[PDB]
Amino acid sequence: PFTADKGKCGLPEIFDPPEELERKVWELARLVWQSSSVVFHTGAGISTASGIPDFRGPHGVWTMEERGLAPKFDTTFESARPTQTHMALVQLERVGLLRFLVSQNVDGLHVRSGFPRDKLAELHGNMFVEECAKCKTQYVRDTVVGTMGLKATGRLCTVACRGELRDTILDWEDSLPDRDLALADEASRNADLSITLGTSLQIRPSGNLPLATKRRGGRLVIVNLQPTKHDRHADLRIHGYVDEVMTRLMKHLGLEIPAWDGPRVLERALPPLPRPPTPKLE
Ligand SMILES: Nc1ncnc2c1ncn2[C@@H]1O[C@H](COP(=O)(O)OP(=O)(O)OC[C@H]2O[C@H](O)[C@H](O)[C@@H]2O)[C@@H](O)[C@H]1O
Ligand SMILES: c1cncc([C@H]2Nc3ccccc3-n3cccc32)c1
Ligand SMILES: [Zn+2]
Repeated sequence: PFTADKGKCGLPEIFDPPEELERKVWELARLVWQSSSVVFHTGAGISTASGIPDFRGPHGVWTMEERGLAPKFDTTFESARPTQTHMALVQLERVGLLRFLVSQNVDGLHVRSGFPRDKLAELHGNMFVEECAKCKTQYVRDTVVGTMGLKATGRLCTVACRGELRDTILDWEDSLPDRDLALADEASRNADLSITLGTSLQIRPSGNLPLATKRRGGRLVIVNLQPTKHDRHADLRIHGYVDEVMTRLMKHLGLEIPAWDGPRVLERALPPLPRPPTPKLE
């Protein structure tokens, strides 16, 4: 708990130079066009551009602790806005280019961006979400739930119940939520393309799910500034800022990144929207 293994922290960042970065984001578009079933896997790195530090980056939570220094937030969790990345993911799901989204983040931003909860696995929990110990019903709150480690928050269930409401933030010894992990695993096994964004892939089983795609000949793409644990298994590794990678990708796909309306919760995915026709890939 005080000696939980925090993995490798503070590894040097890598930056693909611009022409190589272009070429790789073109190839990623190519793969997205060719695939039947795309699964995205996100970590802390997709929220750094909103002011939330990561864990293992050069100024990440664990990295700074290791050095005796403090992480820095440039926002609260409540005032944080979804990044260009987050909103790109919303659009890709709406046009049917994303089958499923697996996230390690507890920051609540995928939910608050309006991404549909039924195509999202929140493997490590959500700091805005509490859960009734009796009936399992979830409340998505507008402010962060004050506790971590699956503790009673002090509120009760109002289902047509009075069960104890508890946080959904897993501690080190807590096993992952069964529903989310089973769905994430199914999705990753059935995918022909897994794309990891802003994760170092060091936590298991979370960080191992993208490798399940390699199973039936799927492709694996890794987008990350640092090395990751599974770099050697990637078909493509793109070393650059995830917002620059995603904006370029959307531009190749002919998709706009949509406007955020402010915090919103979407339980169930809407009907799919029209999308550009596909290029000929010779
Ligand atoms: N703008 C960016 N663009 C690209 N990559 C980025 C950017 N910002 C950061 N990175 C990369 O983003 C990566 C983030 O890696 P880590 O910080 O391990 O986060 P995790 O989500 O995999 O942590 C897993 C769990 O572990 C914790 O204990 C919690 O439980 C987490 O849920 C780095 O490798 C950065 O170089
Ligand atoms: C996601 C990214 N950076 C930091 C966090 C941590 N923020 C935080 C800040 C203060 C108290 C407790 C927490 N916390 C609990 C789980 C993860 C966090 C989450
Ligand atoms: Zn209940």
